Amino acid sequence: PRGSHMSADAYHAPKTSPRLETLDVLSIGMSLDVFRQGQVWKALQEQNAVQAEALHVGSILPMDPKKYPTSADDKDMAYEKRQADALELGLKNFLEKWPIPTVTVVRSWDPSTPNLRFTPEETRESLSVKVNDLRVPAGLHWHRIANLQDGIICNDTPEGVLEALFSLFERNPDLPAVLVYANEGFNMAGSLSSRDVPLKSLGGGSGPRVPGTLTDTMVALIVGRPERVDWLRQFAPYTKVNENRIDPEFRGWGWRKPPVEFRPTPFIPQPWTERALEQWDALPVLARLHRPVSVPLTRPDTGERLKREALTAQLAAAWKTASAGLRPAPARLFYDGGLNATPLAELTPALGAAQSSLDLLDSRESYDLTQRLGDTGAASPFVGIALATMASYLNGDSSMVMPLRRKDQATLIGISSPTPGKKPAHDPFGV
Repeated sequence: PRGSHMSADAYHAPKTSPRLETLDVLSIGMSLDVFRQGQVWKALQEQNAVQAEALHVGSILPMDPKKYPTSADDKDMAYEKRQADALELGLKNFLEKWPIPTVTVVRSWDPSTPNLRFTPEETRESLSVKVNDLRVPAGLHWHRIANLQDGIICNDTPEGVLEALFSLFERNPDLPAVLVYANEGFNMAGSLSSRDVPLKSLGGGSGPRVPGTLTDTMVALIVGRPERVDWLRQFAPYTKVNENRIDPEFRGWGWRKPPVEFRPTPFIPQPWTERALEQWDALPVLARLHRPVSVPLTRPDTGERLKREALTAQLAAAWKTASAGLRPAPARLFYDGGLNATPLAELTPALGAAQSSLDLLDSRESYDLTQRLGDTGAASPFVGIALATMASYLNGDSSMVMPLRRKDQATLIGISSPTPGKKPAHDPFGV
């Protein structure tokens, strides 16, 4: 009835969204060279246990050729297994039978480049099918992938994806979750390359590790606003339970129909079964990802990089803005300047001016992604988010991630625990 308490409750998806200041990290999957999932974070903490100074921790990548692939056929096979494992790790416990809106992230690719190894049509098709196709080797037979419009990202520095996701969630108030699959390694650099670039110069082929080669890195990152499914809890009791009870797919209403007509939305095309909401609710929020802060590092009049002291002040201001809303203040910094970089030359004065208590010389507070993991290329900001999520979830504390590979810009992404001060009983980052 029209003016009733029951008509007050929502039987439709939210029609508006406020400005969003966080997204929830719902799931992480990661492969990084021979490591998987929490093994990367474990290896970093073991570095800190043996070496107190961040400057001397070195790289976790095994150098014993017996412990990593060296033949070209083994490297190709390992790359593909790393891809599948990362998707499996990120999705195995995530809602099935719902089209997951998906962003695919790889490194930069210029389609006008002469003599490409693959045609632009071949490459665009390859990128478009990549994540859905990985469901087969990953064993994700009931999961569903819905490529987002303009969701194929080719960018050496793709950290802008996170701010773009905030806007996407605001523009689409029904959207409850998005998958970002970031995919990096020699195999990508090679498949995007021109025949005028020899593959060996990118570190490909048979042989031991050479310096500068991209680390095989894949990150499955699911972020969302889980409250946005609450309106579906109205309809779930009326949905028919599948004969195979653990199958979440909606296959119609039961005998009793819901009191209000269900109206699908772009991202909620069908009502959700009780099994679906069970899968949704069983996945704990791992962290809050806070709205990124980006700041230019160049002068607008000359276009040159800010001078030493102006750069410190600019970065300090960005840190203050990015860290203000973190409870408590960051316990560690993950940052990445890429290869042949010394980012502490700028970071130490900047965080000092910002009066941060972090000691970036302390290996327990200070993580240079390229130093410790090799060059993770386009996956780097998602590696940072993944490790920050693991650290913050397991420790009930805050982290900061700083993509610093652009010389003209700094980005700062805060990561907080949803229950700070409380560590979880179960570590969910096993393999």
